[PDB]
Amino acid sequence: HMFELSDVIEGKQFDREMLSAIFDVAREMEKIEKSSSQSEILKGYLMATLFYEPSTRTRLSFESAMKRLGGEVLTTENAREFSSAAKGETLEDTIRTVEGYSDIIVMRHFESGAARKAAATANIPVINAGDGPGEHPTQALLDVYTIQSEIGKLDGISVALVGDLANGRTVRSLAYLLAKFKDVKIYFVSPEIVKMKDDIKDYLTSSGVEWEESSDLMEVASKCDVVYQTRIQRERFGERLDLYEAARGKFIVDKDLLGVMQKKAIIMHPLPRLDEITADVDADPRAAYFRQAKNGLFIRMALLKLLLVGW
Amino acid sequence: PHMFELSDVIEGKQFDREMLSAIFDVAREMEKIEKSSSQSEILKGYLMATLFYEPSTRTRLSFESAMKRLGGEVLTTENAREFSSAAKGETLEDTIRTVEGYSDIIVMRHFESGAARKAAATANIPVINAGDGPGEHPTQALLDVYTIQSEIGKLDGISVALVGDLANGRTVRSLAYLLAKFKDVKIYFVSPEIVKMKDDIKDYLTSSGVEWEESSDLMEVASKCDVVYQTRIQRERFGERLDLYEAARGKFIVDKDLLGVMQKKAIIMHPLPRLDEITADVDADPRAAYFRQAKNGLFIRMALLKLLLVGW
Amino acid sequence: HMFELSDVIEGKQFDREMLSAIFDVAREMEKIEKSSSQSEILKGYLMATLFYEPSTRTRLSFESAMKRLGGEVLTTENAREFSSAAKGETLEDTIRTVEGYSDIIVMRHFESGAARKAAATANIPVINAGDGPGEHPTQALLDVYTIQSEIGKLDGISVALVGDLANGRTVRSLAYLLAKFKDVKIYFVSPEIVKMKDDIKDYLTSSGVEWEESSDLMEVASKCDVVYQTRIQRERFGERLDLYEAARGKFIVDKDLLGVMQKKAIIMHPLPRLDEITADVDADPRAAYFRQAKNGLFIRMALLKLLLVGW
Ligand SMILES: O=C(O)C[C@H](NC(=O)CP(=O)(O)O)C(=O)O
Repeated sequence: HMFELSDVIEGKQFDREMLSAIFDVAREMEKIEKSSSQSEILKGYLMATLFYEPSTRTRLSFESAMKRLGGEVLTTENAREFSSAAKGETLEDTIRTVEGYSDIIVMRHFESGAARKAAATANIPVINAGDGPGEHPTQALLDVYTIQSEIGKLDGISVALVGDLANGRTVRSLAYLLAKFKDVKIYFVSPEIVKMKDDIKDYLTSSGVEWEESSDLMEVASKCDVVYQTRIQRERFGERLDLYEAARGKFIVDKDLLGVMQKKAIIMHPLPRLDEITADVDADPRAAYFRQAKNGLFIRMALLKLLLVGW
Repeated sequence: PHMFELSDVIEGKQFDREMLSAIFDVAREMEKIEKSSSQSEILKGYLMATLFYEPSTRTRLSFESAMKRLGGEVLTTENAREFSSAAKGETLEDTIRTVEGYSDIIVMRHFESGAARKAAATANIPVINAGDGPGEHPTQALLDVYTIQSEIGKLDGISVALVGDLANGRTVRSLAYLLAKFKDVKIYFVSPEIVKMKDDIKDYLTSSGVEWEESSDLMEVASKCDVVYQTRIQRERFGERLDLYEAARGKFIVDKDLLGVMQKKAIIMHPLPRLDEITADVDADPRAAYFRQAKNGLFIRMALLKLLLVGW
Repeated sequence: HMFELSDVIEGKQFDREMLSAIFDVAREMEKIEKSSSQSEILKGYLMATLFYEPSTRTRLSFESAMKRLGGEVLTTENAREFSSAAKGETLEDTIRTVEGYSDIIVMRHFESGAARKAAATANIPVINAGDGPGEHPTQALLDVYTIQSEIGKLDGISVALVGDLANGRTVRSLAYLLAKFKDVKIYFVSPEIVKMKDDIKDYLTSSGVEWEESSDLMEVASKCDVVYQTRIQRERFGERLDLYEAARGKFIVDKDLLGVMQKKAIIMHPLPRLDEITADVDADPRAAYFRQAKNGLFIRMALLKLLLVGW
């Protein structure tokens, strides 16, 4: 039976029941990945990757997912220089060409809106691996799955979203999906200059999600099941050096922060990180960001299976 | 069963009519394999090494897909100038001798004409020329002729328009060369005056029994042809005269008005990539064949890999 | 039983008995590679490559080795620009990410010491494919295998190491392995600016290996079993292109040099070469550098097999 989605492009394609069913499949994929026996679920299928921006986690997890299921991969790892995009070929022409060689396309473009255009052009499934600074739906899926896996529930949780909330596609998209669950509380922890935009705030309010803004990470972290960290780039302060200095050292996950957190809470980060999570934190079992990346393998295995062979 | 008569695929002149027709029959067999649900194991155990010194979408990915659709594997070198030890200064001959130690067939797109021939002479395994700088692109010519046969139903007795920079055009020259292997073919040359087809092709066509005609009226030509083969006007060929490039670029466009004069079962081809020389409108017409053409490259390259590695 | 090494990082990890046993495995891998049947020894296993500097032989021989054994490969063939290392990600974060997708990591880095750091971080085997101008243990293994194959002995051999010794991660690791044999003599022949570094000299002296510096390549070549030529390592000279050009052209293997060498002696070179072996040498049966590179396939097959499935 076919998967109801023809492409995986944006968070709004998913409802709670679909998320639960996908997560069920991802748990089965964990069993497959831990086995000694090579799976042949996707034997005979080919994935074409089209990476127009750099990637470590999303590119390698999709390729590993395909090969762990017995499929194969045709990679284009830097499309703007190594493909005929370098000769001016449009996205739509690239898609209509590559679909002749493959059964599914995984694309990370440089412009928001590209993934939807690719899906509309292609007659094979497309997965958005990051749409420039826009949607990154499989990151949001693996983030929610990781919370469920680590905490054991999604209803009734408290999540701190930390860092560049105004511009951060990962925190915005995670908030969007968490709103499909019940009794969720979200804390928006950031300097005022990069606070969460009103579109997400209004959506959470309409969805019955309680939310609170704070600039006090130490206070918030003691009350949360999940601290989900992102960086605030220096450039986001613009010429306001005063605000950069006022925020300095206040939005970092360090050993002192772990000291106020609950024993069963976790630290998440979509990666890559820089110094906004210190290396000491890594030694704590609650540091979940590498387990989170591994969960992307299982989620992407699930999606490849569903899009290519269905339920 | 017998050995393929070619040890390498380097240039159009290696092919005669009989060989072309036989390869096209193998390509039709490969289309049946590619459509099947069962994974082929014809090339299980064989390894292809790619060596791409210039960018590619169609040629690189179709060869890799062809190999994997037949059950073989691929070792890719996707930007050889930068990430291979050619970046350290290595000669082509040393690269080829090295890579043959790891692989069973080499597919190479170089930037210098004559590289493919030098690679075949060095290697003791088959080499396929995936484009040779200003030189030949033989598998493109094979897939072009195959596409005409598949779309029109015949090669003898067809009319083909070749459009663009004909003076420097690699694909139009090689297509003309192979079409001359068939009978009662007529070719129309449509180009800006500055980049007309060179005399070497004109004389070969007349010598080979192909009628040809130059025209500056694409609307008149297109109404009389089974195939309109469009190409991209490229800046590099105009040297330090950007003004001449811009003048040439606008002249011969395949647009809705041109499709409106074409025959009901004619086709538009283009080796790709295109810029604006085929408008987006044309894509909506069933006669726009350039994406089917690219797909046919998969079947042709499957056929060549099979023939070169395991024979007829 | 399990292989006694958990990673292949440094020449000093190998003792004489281990080298002889690895060479026996490599001979079995040669039989596999020459056979018409596809091996499935490593079916189900995935190798991740991480190449932060260019490579032809090391990269392709490892990938070919893995596929010839029936495994699969996830490539990052330009990690500095095409992975998230371009965004500042530390090596330790890259390793902990990639290990979630793979069973073994093969890494070439531009910084000496990187492979040992990776091994200390990863809970899967790591193979050093070259760590800056530091070491290159698998080149050293294939080099010693080649000497044994071509000369028929390692004890009592005389080896000339020629060219850029200072920066030559090849000759550094090779020196470490040659010291495991008896009655060896090594000649160092180089421009003064790139003479062998003191760490290697001190190690050979402490191991009882005779060594001698000389600037007379014709004299040295006439009395050696092996003349091991190298490329002047331009990428290690930084901005000192004056010193780079001064170091070239001083020591050339040409027909005149072969004319003074013994009939049983060989020329080796890890490759690529530029001008330092003339093309007319290639026709001489003693020119062993292409056989050497082929032997790398068998040695790397052996290491992948041993690290993943044991003896
Ligand atoms: O590059 C050299 O000159 C020697 C040595 N060469 C190799 O390992 C072969 P490659 O660089 O093609 O992998 C190296 O240290 O990288």
